[PDB]
Amino acid sequence: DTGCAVSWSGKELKCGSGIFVIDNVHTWTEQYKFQPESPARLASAILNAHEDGVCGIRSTTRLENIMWKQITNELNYVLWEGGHDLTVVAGDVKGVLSKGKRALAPPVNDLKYSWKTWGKAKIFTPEAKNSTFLIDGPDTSECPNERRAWNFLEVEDYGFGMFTTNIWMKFREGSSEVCDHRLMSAAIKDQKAVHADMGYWIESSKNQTWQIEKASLIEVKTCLWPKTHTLWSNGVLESQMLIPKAYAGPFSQHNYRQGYATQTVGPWHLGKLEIDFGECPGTTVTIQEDCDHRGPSLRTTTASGKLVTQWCCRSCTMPPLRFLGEDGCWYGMEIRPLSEKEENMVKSQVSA
Amino acid sequence: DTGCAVSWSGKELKCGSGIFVIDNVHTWTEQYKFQPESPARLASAILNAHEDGVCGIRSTTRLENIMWKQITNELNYVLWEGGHDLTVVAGDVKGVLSKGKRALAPPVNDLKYSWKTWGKAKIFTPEAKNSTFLIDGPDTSECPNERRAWNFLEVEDYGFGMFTTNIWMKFREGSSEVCDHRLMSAAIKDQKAVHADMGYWIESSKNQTWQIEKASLIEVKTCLWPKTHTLWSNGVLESQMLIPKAYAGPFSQHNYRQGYATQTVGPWHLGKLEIDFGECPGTTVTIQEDCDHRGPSLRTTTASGKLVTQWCCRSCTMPPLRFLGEDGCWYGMEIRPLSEKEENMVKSQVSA
Amino acid sequence: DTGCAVSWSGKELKCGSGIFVIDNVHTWTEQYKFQPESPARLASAILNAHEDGVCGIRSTTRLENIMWKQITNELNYVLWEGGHDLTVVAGDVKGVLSKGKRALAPPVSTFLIDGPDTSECPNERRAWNFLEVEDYGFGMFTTNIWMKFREGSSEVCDHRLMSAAIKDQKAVHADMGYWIESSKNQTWQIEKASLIEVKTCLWPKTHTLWSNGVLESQMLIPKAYAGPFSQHNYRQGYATQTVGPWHLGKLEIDFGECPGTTVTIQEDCDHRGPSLRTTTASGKLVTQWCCRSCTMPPLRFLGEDGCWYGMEIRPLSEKEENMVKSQVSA
Amino acid sequence: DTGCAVSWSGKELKCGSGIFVIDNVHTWTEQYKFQPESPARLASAILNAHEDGVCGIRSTTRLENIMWKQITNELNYVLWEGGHDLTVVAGDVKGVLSKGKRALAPPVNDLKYSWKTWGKAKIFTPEAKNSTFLIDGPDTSECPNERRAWNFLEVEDYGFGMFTTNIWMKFREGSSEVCDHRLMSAAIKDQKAVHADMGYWIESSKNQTWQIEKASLIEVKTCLWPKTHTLWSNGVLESQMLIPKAYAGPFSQHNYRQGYATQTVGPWHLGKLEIDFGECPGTTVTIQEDCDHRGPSLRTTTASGKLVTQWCCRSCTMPPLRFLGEDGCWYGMEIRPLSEKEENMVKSQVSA
Amino acid sequence: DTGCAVSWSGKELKCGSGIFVIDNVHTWTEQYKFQPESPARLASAILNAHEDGVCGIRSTTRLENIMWKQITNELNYVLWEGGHDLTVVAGDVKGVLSKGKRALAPPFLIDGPDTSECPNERRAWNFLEVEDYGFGMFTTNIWMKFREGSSEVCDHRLMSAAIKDQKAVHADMGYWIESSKNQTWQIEKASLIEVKTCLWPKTHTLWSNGVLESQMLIPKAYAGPFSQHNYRQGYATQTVGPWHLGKLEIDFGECPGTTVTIQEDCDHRGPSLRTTTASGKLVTQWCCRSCTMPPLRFLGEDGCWYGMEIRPLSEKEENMVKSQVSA
Amino acid sequence: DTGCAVSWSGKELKCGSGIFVIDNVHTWTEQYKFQPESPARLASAILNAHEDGVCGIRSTTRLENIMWKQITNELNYVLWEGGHDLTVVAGDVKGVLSKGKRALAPPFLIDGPDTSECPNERRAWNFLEVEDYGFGMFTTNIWMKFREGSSEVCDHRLMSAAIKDQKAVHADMGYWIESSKNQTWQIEKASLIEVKTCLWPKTHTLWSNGVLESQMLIPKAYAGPFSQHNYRQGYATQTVGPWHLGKLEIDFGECPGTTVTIQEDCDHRGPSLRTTTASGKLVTQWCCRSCTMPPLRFLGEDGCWYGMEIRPLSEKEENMVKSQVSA
Repeated sequence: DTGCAVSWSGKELKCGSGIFVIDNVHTWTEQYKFQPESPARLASAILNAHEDGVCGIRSTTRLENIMWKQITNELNYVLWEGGHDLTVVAGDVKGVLSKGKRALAPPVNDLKYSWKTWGKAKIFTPEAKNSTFLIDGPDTSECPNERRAWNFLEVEDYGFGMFTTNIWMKFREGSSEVCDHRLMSAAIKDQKAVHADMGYWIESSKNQTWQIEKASLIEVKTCLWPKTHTLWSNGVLESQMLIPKAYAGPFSQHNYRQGYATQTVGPWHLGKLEIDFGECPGTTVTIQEDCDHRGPSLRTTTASGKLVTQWCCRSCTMPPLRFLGEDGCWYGMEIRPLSEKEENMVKSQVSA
Repeated sequence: DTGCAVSWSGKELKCGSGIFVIDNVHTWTEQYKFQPESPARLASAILNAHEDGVCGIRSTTRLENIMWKQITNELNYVLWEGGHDLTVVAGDVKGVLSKGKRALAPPVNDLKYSWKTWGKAKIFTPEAKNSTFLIDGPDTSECPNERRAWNFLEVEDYGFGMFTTNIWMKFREGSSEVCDHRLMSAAIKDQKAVHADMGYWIESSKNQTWQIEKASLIEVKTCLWPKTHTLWSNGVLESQMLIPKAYAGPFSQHNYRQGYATQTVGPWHLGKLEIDFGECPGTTVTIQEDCDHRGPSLRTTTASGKLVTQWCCRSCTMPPLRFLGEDGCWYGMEIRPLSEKEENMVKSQVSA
Repeated sequence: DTGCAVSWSGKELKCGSGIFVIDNVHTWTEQYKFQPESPARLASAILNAHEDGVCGIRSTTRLENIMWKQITNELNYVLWEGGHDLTVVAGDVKGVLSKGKRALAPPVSTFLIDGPDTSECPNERRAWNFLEVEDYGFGMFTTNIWMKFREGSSEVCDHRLMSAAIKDQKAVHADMGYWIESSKNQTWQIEKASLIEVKTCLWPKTHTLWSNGVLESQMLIPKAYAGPFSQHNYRQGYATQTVGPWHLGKLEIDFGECPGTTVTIQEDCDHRGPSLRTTTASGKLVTQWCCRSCTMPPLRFLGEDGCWYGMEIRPLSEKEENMVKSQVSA
Repeated sequence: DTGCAVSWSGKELKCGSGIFVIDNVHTWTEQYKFQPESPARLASAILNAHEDGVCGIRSTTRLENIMWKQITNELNYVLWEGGHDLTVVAGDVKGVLSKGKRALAPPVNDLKYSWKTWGKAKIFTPEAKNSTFLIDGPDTSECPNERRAWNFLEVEDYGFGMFTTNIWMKFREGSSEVCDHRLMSAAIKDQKAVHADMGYWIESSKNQTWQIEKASLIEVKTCLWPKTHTLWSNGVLESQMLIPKAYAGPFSQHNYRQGYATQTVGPWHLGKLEIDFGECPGTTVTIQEDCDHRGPSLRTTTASGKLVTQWCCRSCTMPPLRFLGEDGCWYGMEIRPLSEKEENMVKSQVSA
Repeated sequence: DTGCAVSWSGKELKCGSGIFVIDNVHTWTEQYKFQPESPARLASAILNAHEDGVCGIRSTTRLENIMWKQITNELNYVLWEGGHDLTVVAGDVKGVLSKGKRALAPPFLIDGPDTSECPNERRAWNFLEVEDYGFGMFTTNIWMKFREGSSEVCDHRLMSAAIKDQKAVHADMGYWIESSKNQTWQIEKASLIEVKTCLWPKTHTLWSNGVLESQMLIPKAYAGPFSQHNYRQGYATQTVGPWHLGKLEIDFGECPGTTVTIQEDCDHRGPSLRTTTASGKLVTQWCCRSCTMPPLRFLGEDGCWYGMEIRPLSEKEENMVKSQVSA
Repeated sequence: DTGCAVSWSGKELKCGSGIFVIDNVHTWTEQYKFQPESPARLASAILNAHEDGVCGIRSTTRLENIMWKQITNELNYVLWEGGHDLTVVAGDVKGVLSKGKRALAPPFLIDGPDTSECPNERRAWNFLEVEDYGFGMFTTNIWMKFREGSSEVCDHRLMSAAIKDQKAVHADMGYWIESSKNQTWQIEKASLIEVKTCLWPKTHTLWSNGVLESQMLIPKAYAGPFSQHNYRQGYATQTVGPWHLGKLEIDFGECPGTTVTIQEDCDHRGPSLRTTTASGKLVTQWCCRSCTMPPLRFLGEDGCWYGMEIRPLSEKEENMVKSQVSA
């Protein structure tokens, strides 16, 4: 990547060729766009899956959800043109991007269509009912996660441009639990590391030791971070990774904070998050040994709206771990309350 | 690092904030310039080490030898005006930057000198006093490597500018065999990784498999690559690293090529190197199972100057491993000669 | 122009001032908009043209069709106010931008703007190539072009919209809908082409590199389809593709093999003939083709309905009676 | 060339991919620098040519004269240490880059040397012995242009960088009178054309007609402009090219002006030039039918300093053609003075 | 600000670290964009001001007006959801940004033509200030907030000033005042996209001592720098200039076909007059008492105007276009 | 100036046209160099000046002493060419570039120590002036000439001053004064490669109104800007600071291994003292009467000093290191 850049301190201007790992969470421009295979191939794959027994699709990233919500009308029109009963319904992402257990195989015997691009102001075919293919949406029991397709698309090549850039997708050749590696990055220089993809930005630095310092999560995935794109992958213990392994956290020793264990019962149900180390406004945390053990992460403000003032921690390190959700301010699993009572506050909706 | 860059394919232009890992072997500008502590501190440390029993100094990087060569005169002037019976001789680096077994400790009660910076009107002291403190040079027996200092400097901040930038060094608090981590970097994005350094530039890519593809070494160090700056460093066998662990090769699985093992007896005595996979001009390599076992690396040109045309490997992979130096073109340990009486060829001077 | 650019190899970053010929087929932004003179002058012009025999017009560029589609509504209110009994009918483009033999004049029972081939309004009574640029807005996030009437009849494409550049070992003949690339690998020959449309006007020779000693029976893109009159518009072993898949509209000329197909060089093959698709009407892929005296990799057209080969490549393990041939005038 | 550029009017910004032709004549600092093959090969070629009769070298561009002047010392070193006697002297350039009739073929053997680069192992080489190989210099008669090499180098590839980039040269395989096509450019957009070069920048434009409007020469070559890099090269008469064919003028109809013809006897002996269409300071030109015929170009000011004020042209069109050299302001071949006569004023030394 | 720049002469490319003052008046694109605080607070504040006895607000800069026009619909929607009887109308601006006398407090015609139903004495003005700057390259966002107190001074986080060799400039989001030294330090040109009425802060002013509020060409009332660079030889303050136009372009020169001569007997100082009469007759002979050439030349939507000292000698005051502002 | 630059926060990249004030103390390139008017003219000026009764000159800028040392030998050779009984030596200056009370009229010790044979009372000073710049990227020349008359003001063609948002700067080729706002405008840093004595012109000074000469942290006598940005809370003018060092570095922090506390029963205001004794022992306890933290600190060549308002607590001032200027 030929170009120029200024250092972190602003004292240098170095030009050359190498690898530039850019923040795509605070993206300076318009976001990437996912473009699918074709109206004919996707319809054939969906029809074959419905023949097999798959009742829907569960997305992997928010960009894929945008693509699915975008191509739904054309998919429905293509399905209606074949004179067979099936309806595709596209929902919204609410919380953690859950995972299915099925997949869409590359369809042989492609259907009949005349176009290869997307979008020509089609007609809204009336819902034929009696057969639906739910995409995303709320967690129901008629189409559980055990019969949904998940993690079957992958990058085939990037596009061109400066503001609007397209990414072209295609089906996978197998079933994998690992995240798509062509959307991910990792970099280290001097005393600053980073793990980045389209929806994660985990920043790490050295101050007498290497540990995580920031994390901006505009989505919560469930696939695995590939180890080919991970710094310092040796000797990693799964009980030490701050961002859990189950939520696409790097299998790295840069993903670590001293005094804290894995945050499995954090406020992951929010979706967008902001991991930072500090104190929520109006609260004080003190390290005292006469404290309770770990438990679900709690919000500083009760459902009524009263702010709890005093919190105590047993063996963590200041400043305390703090999550910035949309509704309020949360603490980690090691920071317990002593001002108010635990039974009268909001805890993490995630299952223990 | 805030800046802009044009991607590898040259069809995009992305601007933002992140980490830009730049090739420093091909600088585009002037090289970095090491700047030592002070004429008073260095002379005191050298005198204390000489009293303790340290005989000389071995450079860790080719950028440190230049600093020693430019500060030798001021060191000698300080020692002479302090009335001390010692002289400092600065040699040159030829071959591998060998490893010493001692270090210079930080000094207390520094010497006396006029200024703090480097460069003032001085005089040339006579080469005398019958006591020499050798810096680098050829391998001798009056000053063996068992009594030499090595790896006792580290970065404490950077300079400013675009063409010429200074790096200010200090003294290590302890002793370590690991390379200084403030001069190193590593990055990965999409399907291209890199392990950069002041004199190392290892490139890797994915074509059905992650394996090394290029390496430009303008020096051959002997410290260890820190594992905090390594990608994919789990499940690594030391028998498979193409660049050996003893020559500051990354402890990674991107440091790997299929069909080859660790190249312990390569042409490392050259210094400058260019590792790439291909054919030396005018030769050919073919797969045969009657070939003999791997041995020391051999050159395609004999001592007289004639060319060897027929080569064969046992179970290697094509294209073959090829070392390029100032002498000529070399092959890896697996490729063997088939036409020119191996007992009459130039072999690597690395101890077997 | 003044700015910086990273070279093709990506090893240099050169800044300065000069001329920067940019790909406009892949715009990096939104496409240009043609802005006509005024709602009243066009109505008078079309009324006068209909008075003396002109029954319709043909667009010269795909942008002019968009302009006409946008403007037809306002050109009618007035055209039915004044009491004149005439209504202009719009239309779309499918295939090549065919040629006309008439032209509108500056101002002092239907009119068809583009459409399919109809005997009611033949092309010989249709205006064509009468609009030209008067200035630009050439920037980011929005662009507009102001058009005006042409004075005399001409068969030459409007030169304000065209470009051409050569540096080192790479040439290019750019346009609003054309992008022809040339390169030197032991010789100068065409390398790529990205036709987002197909025109019928002539490429002006003021915007052409290497215009001397050119034979019309060697130009890969025929001069009847706005192909440059250049020796960079040439591939070794091939002649002018007078009969190709031009009926598609969008094309992409490149050299290679369509997936699941192989081409060899044997002399026991049928002679040069119309271009054929790789899939029959049923949809069965043909996997054996041969060429008489062509060169590899073979010429290949990539339309929206499949993959095609040039006139110099014919099938051997299949009969052309069951193949789809190019629907152009042979 | 992916990048961004500000439009001619300065009110717009456009980014994209294409070809960016840069003015190398007025470009702040020098942007390109020639690099020869190797000290051994050039000396061997010089000996092989001297063994056949070639007694010198003429430069094709002014960026090659600098290279010769900067490498004329290691050549002497190699020749002296080889044992044979031959001295190489590198002169300067005056006026037009005249044309030679010989060339240097690539050597079949080579002379022994221990360096593949330039800038080492030189003392003074105090050996001439009247065996001189004159490079450039003045027009002498001991070694005339009939026995002197010219136009034997061509570009191998370009270097890397941002401000100064190396161009790697090599020996041509066959003789040719055409300039090296790999250093040239040409571009047209809307109504602005240009024919660029390393020392040429010829501009054209349309105002009711396509004709030349401005030229800027920092050297006067004598090779031929290749027609592969020439816009509108059909139906061209050699009698109307404003810049003659013998001086590397494009064989184009953009190299044209109304009312003028080829300027074969213009002030081409000055070297640098600035062709413009206007009036020299304080001078008047009119069109008269009784003016004399064509004639050589003349300066406005006599050697004493007498500024002629009355001029006339028989068929030219205003503004008149003028040359802005170092000494003063000149006119074209079709402008004659009404005052004085062509007997007490300076003509152009170029003549037939 | 680390970066590179090419000098005025065009011959030098100097790179370094320091402060880069950039012309926001003449830009490639829209360089900044105001961003309000929140639709909730911005409705409670408006409601509380309504029961406080105000009937609208006057914009301070031509970006605050755009922000109000862009968020007025959401403000109306929130207020209507709150169950109230208030309706906010986001009007336009006609020339000068006249100042209000009230303010909005932290926890309804906006702009528009002057109406006696809602006078300026019962209206708010200059209550928004910068909180932070956004990231980006072309569309940087600026975050607004409320002021605890009240002041007549402009917001100082949107203003600049610079001097180097002999070239000064006083710049902000809508002003670009230039100066230079030609045997004297005096103004050279200006480019006012808008016309404000707040005070230019003295912390962002060069050469702020020994300044009399009768020689500044741009008056103290219209946000003119309190500087000696805001000065021209022979002139005085242009309090009755064509400030009603809005956009302006101050320059020194001669409009086509006109001539100014210096005589003592000429008419005394008065309001500005346009070069063309109401019908369109072009006056081609003017005069001045003690002016220095080139004369004050305002350029806007009306073609040309002249300063308060360039009077017509071949024309009478009976039929001329005069400056709208009254003294 | 046209180019691009990243902001101080490093989160935005702005391009456009304006004025770029670049730090020249940290040049990013080679240092500037002066060029004399004419080798022959200087000799005639020296001849008729020493005939007029001046015993040399005093350099005002460290970039002028370089030129004098460069051309002293050629000037002396020119003097000898005519057989003139005069000798010139170009010495070195360390510390303050003290002021001379004479001038060098257009058509003999240079610098050095405080020689009693040629006092500053009859030595020329401040008689050059820039007339052109030229071109160049890695190296640029400066063409100097002679000044027409007496003037105790530094040459203004070498200076700069800029402000933007909440960060000002006062710069020339030997000074780099930085200012900022954190609840108030006060000086935060300073880089002095030299110590001059001419006056900073007020044409290149931000916020020059209502300035008391006793509050300027960098005194008026040492080319301190006549500005309210040249001010720190809780201090006064540092007239007796360590100005003899030559190169200084004004910063607000703590010298290594030392502490400061605020106590009411503290000594009065006097000369500056170093953290190390005359022998080398370190003082680790200081107190101030009314200072604000962090304390003033001059990071000089030979150590780490404190301001005139800071007094030791665990050491006696009778035997310490004390400033050598007007003590």
